[PDB]
Amino acid sequence: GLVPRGSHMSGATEACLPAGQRKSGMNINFYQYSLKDSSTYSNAAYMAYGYASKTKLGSVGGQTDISIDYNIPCVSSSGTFPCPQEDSYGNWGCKGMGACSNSQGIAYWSTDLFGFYTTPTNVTLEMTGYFLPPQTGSYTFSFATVDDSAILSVGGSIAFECCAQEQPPITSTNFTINGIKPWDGSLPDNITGTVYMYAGYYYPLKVVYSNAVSWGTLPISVELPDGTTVSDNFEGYVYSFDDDLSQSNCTIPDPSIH
Ligand SMILES: [Cl-]
Ligand SMILES: [Cl-]
Ligand SMILES: [Gd]
Ligand SMILES: [Gd]
Ligand SMILES: [Gd]
Ligand SMILES: [Gd]
Ligand SMILES: [Gd]
Ligand SMILES: [Gd]
Ligand SMILES: [Gd]
Ligand SMILES: [Gd]
Ligand SMILES: [Gd]
Ligand SMILES: [Gd]
Ligand SMILES: [Gd]
Repeated sequence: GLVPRGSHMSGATEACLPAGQRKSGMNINFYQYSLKDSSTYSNAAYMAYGYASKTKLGSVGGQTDISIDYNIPCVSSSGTFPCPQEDSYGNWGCKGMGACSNSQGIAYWSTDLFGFYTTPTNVTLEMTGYFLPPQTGSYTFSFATVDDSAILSVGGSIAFECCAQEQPPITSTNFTINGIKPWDGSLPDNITGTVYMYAGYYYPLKVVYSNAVSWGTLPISVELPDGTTVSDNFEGYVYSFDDDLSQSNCTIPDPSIH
């Protein structure tokens, strides 16, 4: 009577209440990933944590604008311009630019991914932060498409451990969205994963994304309990906290009864 009974079979997603100074945005770490390696990123262990065993290239913090949309250059008669993938044709040209003289299959350097100078043709990145629901209820995260391989995980001990955002990745493969590139071809669009969330709790959020060749795409959305959709720009929803491994009360295993 007096209190709610709590989610059945302790099924609530673990959340956190970090006591430190909140910073807007997610942290992005970048790791080496080999041009044309179409197999490493097809393994769950790699996408959950193995990526951090490869050389770390760099990081940028405070990112609220998180969708990925990387276009290779077309070296054309009029200069070098990024080619939207749907405008690529033949062997090859880019609509409105004529024939492109450069290879689709080499590494290209760009600051497209969050202003960090790297090779978006071949890289793995890890986005970490906390999602703050403004409303209690069911949230549906989605990737509109995945080019090449990606996962999204939400929850304490699933994305990472509360108040330990900056630690080496945890080994959980219980993904909220599994957008891992299948060994055999495959992979529909609008892959989705739902999480029930309680307003005002901070939910660890990890996205791991990888590309082996040319174009890279990962359009990230969330549908709120109120049926509206937030896409690309998660300002106001995603935050970072410096690690505090000594904050004893930081983990809230069951927000339904806290
Ligand atoms: Cl370009
Ligand atoms: Cl053309
Ligand atoms: Gd964007
Ligand atoms: Gd932007
Ligand atoms: Gd972009
Ligand atoms: Gd960009
Ligand atoms: Gd851009
Ligand atoms: Gd952009
Ligand atoms: Gd844990
Ligand atoms: Gd690609
Ligand atoms: Gd809906
Ligand atoms: Gd944009
Ligand atoms: Gd730190």
